[PDB]
Amino acid sequence: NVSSGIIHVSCSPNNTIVSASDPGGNVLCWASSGTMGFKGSRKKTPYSAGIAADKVAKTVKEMGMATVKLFVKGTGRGKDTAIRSFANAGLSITEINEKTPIPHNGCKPPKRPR
RNA sequence: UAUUAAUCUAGAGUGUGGUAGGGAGUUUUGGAAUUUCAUGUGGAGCGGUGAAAUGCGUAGAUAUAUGAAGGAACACCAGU
Ligand SMILES: [Mg+2]
Ligand SMILES: [Mg+2]
Repeated sequence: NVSSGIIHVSCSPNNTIVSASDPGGNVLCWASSGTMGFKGSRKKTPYSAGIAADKVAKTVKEMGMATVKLFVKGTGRGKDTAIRSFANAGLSITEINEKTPIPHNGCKPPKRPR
């Protein structure tokens, strides 16, 4: 019922999440590899990110929006498969801003696995 | 060479004149980010791994938007 809005696409190294939201807060719908039915290790594969983007794009397109600002997030591997999925869905991508949290040397990160 | 009586400025210092620094201590100040809490939207997983399982989640989590509190460390500049 709204023309413009925001779709946050977080890409963790282990999973991915695509949240379609109002231009300010108030998410309208959300989807993830887990809710699709994919389980375990497969949830971290670029193909799954594209699949998740496709379902949320179809759902949100029937709701009737055109202009999308795409706030890319995370540091996974399928960060662009979802991007191409939305473009092939045909929504009007207006911005490609990236907002992955970067620290300015605050908080000590965890130990190195070996 | 050592001792003593003295002279000199080139060794080393002092002053004047230029001058580069994340040199140190004390007292204040700032923004991201994490965590917790508060308020909305939302509706089934999130999390983790070589693969999983403990764990967290319909008491509404992850996510998204705003605010508050608090502690720690000071991205880029930053380097033949
Ligand atoms: Mg680790
Ligand atoms: Mg805040």
